[PDB]
Amino acid sequence: ADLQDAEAIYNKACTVCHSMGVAGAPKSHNTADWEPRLAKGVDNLVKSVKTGLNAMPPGGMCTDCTDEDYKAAIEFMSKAK
Ligand code: HEC
Repeated sequence: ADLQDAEAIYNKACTVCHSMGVAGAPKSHNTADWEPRLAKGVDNLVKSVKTGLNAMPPGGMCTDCTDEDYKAAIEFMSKAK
């Protein structure tokens, strides 16, 4: 839609599952949900999201979304998933 704000990207996109924790989704704010992700790194997730997990659409429900906004959307929450 528009990647003018990393907040607006997660709050428009990662806002159906991760907001409340639906479809078994990992919480928008956690430490133990993010710990096992921050063990390997960060980008390891930006690839998974752009790829689409099982319950996730291929491309994190995005289209023209650049790593700057994508990573910023992940890092808004913490710095991993
Ligand atoms: C449902 C409609 C989802 C939307 C929209 C997004 N995500 Fe998601 N995510 C969802 C589920 C059910 C899960 C599975 C949890 C698991 O067991 O792996 C996830 C997982 C992720 C992960 C991986 C977490 C892990 O521990 O491996 C990441 C990195 C992640 N999701 C990021 C992410 C972002 C940034 C999204 C918006 C661009 C997004 N997800 C949308 C369900 C859904």
